Amino acid sequence: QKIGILGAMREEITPILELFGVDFEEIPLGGNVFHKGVYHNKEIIVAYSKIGKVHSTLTTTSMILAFGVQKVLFSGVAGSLVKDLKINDLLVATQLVQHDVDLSAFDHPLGFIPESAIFIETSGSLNALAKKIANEQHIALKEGVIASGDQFVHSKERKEFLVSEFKASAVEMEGASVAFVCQKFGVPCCVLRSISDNSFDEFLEKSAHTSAKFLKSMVDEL
Amino acid sequence: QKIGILGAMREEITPILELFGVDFEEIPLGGNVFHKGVYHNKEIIVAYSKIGKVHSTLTTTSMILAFGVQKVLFSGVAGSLVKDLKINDLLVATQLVQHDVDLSAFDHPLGFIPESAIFIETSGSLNALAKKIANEQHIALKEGVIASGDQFVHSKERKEFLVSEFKASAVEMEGASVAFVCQKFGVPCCVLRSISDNADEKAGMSFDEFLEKSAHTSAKFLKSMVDEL
Repeated sequence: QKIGILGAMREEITPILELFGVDFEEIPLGGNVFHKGVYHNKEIIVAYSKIGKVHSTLTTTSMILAFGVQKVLFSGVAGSLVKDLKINDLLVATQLVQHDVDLSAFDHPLGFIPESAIFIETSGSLNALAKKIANEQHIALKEGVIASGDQFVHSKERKEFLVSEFKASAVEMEGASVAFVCQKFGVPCCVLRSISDNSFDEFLEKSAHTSAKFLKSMVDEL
Repeated sequence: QKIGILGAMREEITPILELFGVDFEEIPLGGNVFHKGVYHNKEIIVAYSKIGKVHSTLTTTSMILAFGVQKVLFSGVAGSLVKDLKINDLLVATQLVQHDVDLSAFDHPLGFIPESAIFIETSGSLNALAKKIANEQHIALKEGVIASGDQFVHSKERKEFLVSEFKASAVEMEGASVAFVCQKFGVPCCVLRSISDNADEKAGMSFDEFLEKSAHTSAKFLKSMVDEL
């Protein structure tokens, strides 16, 4: 019943809270703010992830430990790595990878850490729900691997590495760490991304509002 | 009180559990196992995070939120970036940076993330305690900057960058994230490392050879600190 909602764009949080139309208590924790509301007999906890893998790991672990969320939906933007994945497309992550993990000094494959795995899994059930919602709304939902790392990726060389090494379709900075924490705690997680590059501000205000609606649509089925 | 004691790898906490010599209850949570014991009217919670920034951020958050630790002492091994830090030498990190953070595309300095800072500080009180113990026990203890990132550094070129960009004295993969989480929760943190390698082309070999001894060196020092708390 307890549902966590994370946005990688801080600008999306208010649209989300407003759309749900219930009272949210602001609860400070670990230098972030978590918004707690009750919506149709569910606790809904909403937060901005903050930027990068340490911030987003902290936020997600805090959300799970302090509030006991049982499912997590994570919205945000991503850069495309493939020609067919265009600006404004919606992408659900089937798997994620931390693209900047490198223990090659010990002859490990890139992306791999001992006692872990290169690829991070996401929720089949939630992904199918996102697909159901997109289908109903006649939105094309694309699926693929999302690569995340603490660098903003822009060079052709690095983009080609992401595609060749990890078969990544898109890249951003928080998805993998959030999905990772959820996996460690046995919490179903869905990572959804609007493709923002292949006006930024104009793109964002529109994208943030449609994302809020999409997330609520999912929660209304949960 | 409750004290959290963290390493990144099993080899880094084995000597810790042995040195304390008490019974530990094993408690699973979030993919970690926490070892909970009582040592001279202190509750100690010991775990290894597994390697890297996400692992260590997660485990530190668990120590604080789930186990209520009031201080965190991190013990383990690191690569030296300076000639005065030799294999087995001890360093206490007074500032730490995430050396692999790069938002330069947004015209931010390297290491910087919005709402944060390039350098994170550790506990003045605990660092002072470390320095006093080292002096009293005739142990060399350097104080300096540790750079942390999700790559195990093993190249002269990267070492030079770390020194020139961040004035780092040593490099590893968890310190900055642990110290960051502690700061966000107002929990004193001390990061101690013993040198296992020179972060160069032979770093993997040196690490394999010296992990056990260096891990022990840091662990024994951490124990001496807890004995003073």
